[PDB]
Amino acid sequence: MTIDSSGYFRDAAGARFIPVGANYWPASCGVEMWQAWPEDEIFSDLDLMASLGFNTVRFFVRWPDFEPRPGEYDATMLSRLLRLLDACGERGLRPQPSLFVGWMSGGIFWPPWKSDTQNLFSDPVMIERGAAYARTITTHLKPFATHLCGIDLGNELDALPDCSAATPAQVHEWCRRMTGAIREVLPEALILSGCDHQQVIADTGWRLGGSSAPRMVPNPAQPGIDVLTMHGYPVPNWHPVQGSGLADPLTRSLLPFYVKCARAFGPVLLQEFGTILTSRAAAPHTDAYLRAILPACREAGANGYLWWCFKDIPAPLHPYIKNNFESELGLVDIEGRVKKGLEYFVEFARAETQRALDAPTVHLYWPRHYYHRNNHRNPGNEPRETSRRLILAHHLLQSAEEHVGIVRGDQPLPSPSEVERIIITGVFTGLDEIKELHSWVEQGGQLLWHAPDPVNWAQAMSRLVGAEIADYRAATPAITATDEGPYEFTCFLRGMRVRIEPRGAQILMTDNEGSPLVLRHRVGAGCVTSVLADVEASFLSQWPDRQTQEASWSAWYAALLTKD
Amino acid sequence: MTIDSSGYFRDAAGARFIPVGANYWPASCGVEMWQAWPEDEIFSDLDLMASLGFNTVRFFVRWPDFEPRPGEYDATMLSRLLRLLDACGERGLRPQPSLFVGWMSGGIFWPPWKSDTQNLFSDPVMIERGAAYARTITTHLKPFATHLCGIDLGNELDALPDCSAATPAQVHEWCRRMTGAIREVLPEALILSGCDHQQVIADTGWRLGGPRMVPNPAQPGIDVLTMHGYPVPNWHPVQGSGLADPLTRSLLPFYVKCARAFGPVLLQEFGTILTSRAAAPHTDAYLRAILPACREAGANGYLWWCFKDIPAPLHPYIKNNFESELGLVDIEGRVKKGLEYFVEFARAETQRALAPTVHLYWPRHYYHRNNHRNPGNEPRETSRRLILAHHLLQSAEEHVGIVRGDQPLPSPSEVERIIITGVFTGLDEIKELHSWVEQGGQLLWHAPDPVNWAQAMSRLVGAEIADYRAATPAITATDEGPYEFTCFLRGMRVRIEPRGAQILMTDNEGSPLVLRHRVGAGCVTSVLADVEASFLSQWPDRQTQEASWSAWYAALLTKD
Amino acid sequence: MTIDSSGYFRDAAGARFIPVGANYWPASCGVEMWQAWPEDEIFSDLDLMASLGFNTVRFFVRWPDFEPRPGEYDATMLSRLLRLLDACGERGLRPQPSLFVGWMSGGIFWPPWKSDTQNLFSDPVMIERGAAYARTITTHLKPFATHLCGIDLGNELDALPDCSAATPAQVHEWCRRMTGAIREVLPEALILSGCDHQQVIADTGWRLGGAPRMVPNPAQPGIDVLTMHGYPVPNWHPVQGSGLADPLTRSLLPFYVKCARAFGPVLLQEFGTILTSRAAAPHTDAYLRAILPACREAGANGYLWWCFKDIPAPLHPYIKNNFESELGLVDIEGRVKKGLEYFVEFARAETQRALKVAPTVHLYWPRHYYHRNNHRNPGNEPRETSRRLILAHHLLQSAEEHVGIVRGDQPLPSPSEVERIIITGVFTGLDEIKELHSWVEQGGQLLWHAPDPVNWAQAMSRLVGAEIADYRAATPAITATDEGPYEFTCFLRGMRVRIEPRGAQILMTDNEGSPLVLRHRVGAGCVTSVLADVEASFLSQWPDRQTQEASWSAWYAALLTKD
Repeated sequence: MTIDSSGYFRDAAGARFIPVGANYWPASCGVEMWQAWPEDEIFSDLDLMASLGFNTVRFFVRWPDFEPRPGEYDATMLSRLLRLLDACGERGLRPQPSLFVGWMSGGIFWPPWKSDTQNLFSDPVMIERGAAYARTITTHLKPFATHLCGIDLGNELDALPDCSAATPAQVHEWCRRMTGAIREVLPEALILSGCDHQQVIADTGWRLGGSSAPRMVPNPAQPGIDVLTMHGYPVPNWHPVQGSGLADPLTRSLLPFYVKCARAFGPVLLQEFGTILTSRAAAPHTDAYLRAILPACREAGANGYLWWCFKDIPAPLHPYIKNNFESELGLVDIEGRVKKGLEYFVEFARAETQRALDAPTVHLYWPRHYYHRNNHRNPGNEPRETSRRLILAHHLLQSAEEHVGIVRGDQPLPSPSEVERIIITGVFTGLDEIKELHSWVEQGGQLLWHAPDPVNWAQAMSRLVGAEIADYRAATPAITATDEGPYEFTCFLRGMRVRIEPRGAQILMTDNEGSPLVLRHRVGAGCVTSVLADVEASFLSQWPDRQTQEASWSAWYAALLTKD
Repeated sequence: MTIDSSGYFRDAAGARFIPVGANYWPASCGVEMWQAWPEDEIFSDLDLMASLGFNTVRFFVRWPDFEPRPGEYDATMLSRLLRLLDACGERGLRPQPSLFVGWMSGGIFWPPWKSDTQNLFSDPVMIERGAAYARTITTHLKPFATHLCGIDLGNELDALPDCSAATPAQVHEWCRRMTGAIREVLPEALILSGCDHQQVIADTGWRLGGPRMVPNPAQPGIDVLTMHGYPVPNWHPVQGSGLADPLTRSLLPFYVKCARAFGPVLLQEFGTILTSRAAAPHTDAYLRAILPACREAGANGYLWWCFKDIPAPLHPYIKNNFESELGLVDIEGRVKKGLEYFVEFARAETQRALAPTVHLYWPRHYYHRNNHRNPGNEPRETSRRLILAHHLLQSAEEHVGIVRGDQPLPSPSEVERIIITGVFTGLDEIKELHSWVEQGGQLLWHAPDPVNWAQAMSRLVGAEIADYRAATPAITATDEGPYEFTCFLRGMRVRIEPRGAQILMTDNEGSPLVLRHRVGAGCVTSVLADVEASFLSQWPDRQTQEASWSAWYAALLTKD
Repeated sequence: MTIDSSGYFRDAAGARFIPVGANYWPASCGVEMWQAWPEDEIFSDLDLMASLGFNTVRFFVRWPDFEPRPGEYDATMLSRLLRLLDACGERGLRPQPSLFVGWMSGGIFWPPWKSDTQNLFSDPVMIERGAAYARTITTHLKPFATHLCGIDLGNELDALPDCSAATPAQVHEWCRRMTGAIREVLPEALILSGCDHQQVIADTGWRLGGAPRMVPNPAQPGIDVLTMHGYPVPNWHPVQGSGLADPLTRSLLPFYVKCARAFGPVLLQEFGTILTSRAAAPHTDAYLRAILPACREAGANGYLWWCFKDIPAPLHPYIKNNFESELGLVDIEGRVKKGLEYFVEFARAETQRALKVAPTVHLYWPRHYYHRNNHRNPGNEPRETSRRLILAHHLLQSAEEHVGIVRGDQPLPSPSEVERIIITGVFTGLDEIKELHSWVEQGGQLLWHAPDPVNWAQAMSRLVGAEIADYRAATPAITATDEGPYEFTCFLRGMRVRIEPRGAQILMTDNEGSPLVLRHRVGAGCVTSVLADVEASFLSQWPDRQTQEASWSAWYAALLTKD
């Protein structure tokens, strides 16, 4: 099992395959599966999966179950593991076993010999016990090595409180150690991270973006990980921009946007996706939601699709008691029937696996230094702040009917024949980034620069924007108008506003009190359009008036975008 | 002493005893009393307390005075304690001595061998010296065991910063050790926590709601719960307006009701803070409201803070000089004008020692720190909503109680009507609520929670979620006027489709806002907005809005 | 050298000396100077400084270059350090070396054997390694003792993350120890802290206001000369000004200097315009002509610009904070940039004035200014306090007052020297209230914005002239002076009290009747008390500054009293 050059899974025989299926816990016992072991129920569920066309099943090796005392592995659980691996094989399902679990449905399930004082990532004993546990489980997977769908490091390790208390360096080291332990048994295994969208919207230490001989791996900030993962749900307050739900185009753009970011750093599996609401009343809306997000996730480059989760789980036990929405996430009801509203996933999965037998018209700028914790070279970017601006720009550009890509500022910029238009959404850019943006613009790039950064505004930025800072001025709102309507910007980058003097640039727009607000500067073959306001922040500050303002928000980008 | 079946003190004679009196430091020296020891002034203050009809005095054994070096107790201080205890008995006053002090009047006073890096609850050495210090003092109290009004563990231990750095489990264990230590000497002593209202409005590890049988197992070895309360606007999570404000006046009875649901409650500290002659018409009216209300909430005793004005020009009265003017009596030994009703009240309660129409819902999981079964409730958030609803309902002439969700719901004969004020409820609570509604209960459910909205919640509310919707304001009207709700639970709104429930009110865009659902013999009225948080968000407009706020509950409340 | 009784440097001959010059890194390499050592370029930059009339240059001994391994001091660096000191004396420039660097231009540069888990101030190994580093470099300085312009302890030690993790007592002891180490080698050296305006606007442990060797500010033991740094950048201050042209922005640096001056001698060790482009030239010129005399009037004893050269070196930290690349005084061809020539002129005038050898209102600096581990502090915190001080200071200057600072941790000067005091809603303990009572009785004129209810007992009642009858809803208070309406939305600690007079007169009421401003004669003086948080209310109206600011100045003028 291997990942091909276009980021797709390949089986031992070198044919491509698209993982499709479900994350799994039995209905009757949820997370207690290893203890309750309702084997007829499990095998009947695997039969149901196979009959729907699924070719993979993600399941969780719950660590306390398997190592109840330090170094003593439960032989009954290991035998149940082997029975499961066997039963999936005979039914055409490639198991995707998840080791470090850990985080699950609102609970946290660790071995009793780990105290809350022992940080999963940094504690010396936990590192050793974790490595031995990874090697032990991998040993028991080795007889199935060619029938796996990768080995999942753990479930949403970036959601753990332990991420706040361990340094990024320590998380990086733990990941190296746990992948290395797996490779002491299966050196060629495909390992997935198991992380969710907090890779994009927070700094948990689980990062997209390093610079690389340990192993050839696409994302060196996650050493030893062959396949990046993305998880995503429509719940409005699980994201830094609050959408309105299943019918909202903003909400629908979130998961494809996350996949697009991940895809820029390596192959990406949509390892978890769900509607959360799955009742009969929700059926018209969940159906339309799925018909939007799944093809968009495909176009964004996902290499596989696993629903959360297979069955409703009426088990009256932790953590389904305190977060009872977790009890009704099944693709399938009690009778083994696909729930009204969700059938499209079945149709899409069958389409995708028969498939396995263009272009973006604008790119959002991902800054060279994205994560802030212990980053001494970062000019001030923070994931939650950057990602709020990227999410909204991404959605509003798609409402202007643009095809939106991501371009990486920590890599040389693609020549303007590949990436022709770049939008910087008020993120902070260092000297090297400016120089490269200059050379890119010189060969013909069209740059739309929202709120260039005064902290990095010296000679280099002045020659690129085409203007010098004459003085600061009060950060009071700027009111203006394009040819389609009026605009008011209340936010400015770092809370500061500047008075500029043109030094090559033309004044494309002024505020209503006469001063320059949008500049336009031609530099070699390209053209820099700079806006002296924090556009995305201003729009986000007027979120309660979203209904009536959104059309003009999106019309803003269209008016200012130029073409060679 | 002993605590009877109804939560009141009993003396050796088996008579009911209602403690009435004051917390005490001397005027001339304040917290330095054990060092300065003005014995004549002290004994004369004890005289005046007795002449006023008091039967209890609360005073503080200040640990640094008694244990200036580890394991070395200061015999001079112990002599002084004996003289004090003797002087109280000779004068008719039951001493309530408070051990771990500690926290006092804006200062913190620990022995000099307790480093700032040594947490009081979790440090191994501190725990052992604490147990040893508690035993030692209880040894010197034993000669008076039949004359104490209980032993007070310490003053407002829940207010210490150490509460923040120690886990709830470590606080629980410290409480078990120290009460266990006292009981090695006086196994039958009545022990009191000494805690204030932060038991309700914060998670300090001093908790209402979970060996020798105690009423409140979260405080192991404690016999009598305590409550402290002052009208200061910004000492509470809802800003009242002071002595004349019915909201501020409802705060202390509210806290007492909450504590009373978990066990017997002494009103161990209450005061007006403002005691000047200019304040006198207002202190008089405030005390006339809260003392009867606290009685009806179930307080079993009343101790004023504090007995004398304290002009002592020393720490901590220099930096918080309002502490210098909390006396019940001036320096001429006269009860301050405006405070006299407390003497009248106390006399009345010791002479006599010879209702709900709706209940507020206290969630099963109240405290968040290291609580893995908690669906999201935090004391400050929950108490905010509870304080406001309690006050609004009392303005609607309702007599409000508290029903505990961590215990089986009483039948609708006892508790007929329940309001859930936008708190988070697990599956087990929903199932128990549904069973209680089945038997006739009337449920007013403000903001049923999407995170626990699956099948059980849908059958009880009588609707399923069709989708989320924008969390924009909901405007509506009852038959008495308009309403606007800007706050929703977890900052999310849902679109519902009915499945058995009627639509009672819509927002002015047509979509359902309030539902009403007959379930068995009872009825669930559900509001799809965070009602209490919305009102609280309109706090600047309280004066013009408060009337409709309490009208809201009156409009929606169901009776059989 | 020595500091005289007025607060000014004096050379060995006993003649007054005003440091004027620049902070320096070479343009080609920036902070890598010790490693790159472009000596020809360095020595000609020193020529340039002397030709401009400067007498002092401030440079930074970067620790990791001078001790790459514990206990082993690089000898090439020590020889380069020596050649640099030679070049300064050979050109009339007094070197001011900075030892603990450390913090520079948005980067942090420590030796590699210091891990990030080792706090500079509290880690025992770092403490002892630091003292040895101090003593070692001081030893290479003492050949030049009579030619230094003091020794600078470090650069903005108070900006370090370590300040948050080390207690104030730990920072205090570290400074005791490091100054002690310098004095082992040069017992009479002039030592400077190297701190900036965070001394005033935060609690970093680097504080104003505390047998040891007598120093002017005991909170910083062993420090002979306090330092101040100041830049116009709007969001580097707790009150957001509008830039080079904003009187508020221009008042900040003098305000910080006046505060530090109330505790000891102050060197304007860093100042700059940040914006130095030719487009900025009209505004830098005007900003410099304002702040430089005003800092002289505030008591600064020297002036060092940041920094001498533009630095295009494409290396850390110029890459992430590229504004740091264009702070030079002179351009690439070596001429003073347009808009900045006034500093050279002001420097030459200060040289001359030194060759030949007014406060109408005082702002109340509370007895307990810093909050960390201060058990006697009634609740003052530097950022809150300085926000109100800065605003009041600027507004009073706009009403054409000359504004001083009076220290509440010292006996109050008699009304002959300090006649009028303004308390800008800060928290006052009992001992401070009695001292204010005695001062007013002697004739003091007190304007008391927001007397603190937490300290409102009998002493405050007697001084204010009123008692608290009750709290009241903290809704806004609307009133009118003879010159316009006012609305106050902010009240101290978010609480509002209903008062009852007891000797005071009701000077002003709110538009619903209740007292708002009181006046109370006490002995020969007079207390005017406002029952609203004046400076916070004005700060809450910052978006409307442009239309509102004049009425804010007029508020102070209306209420200020005389005999």
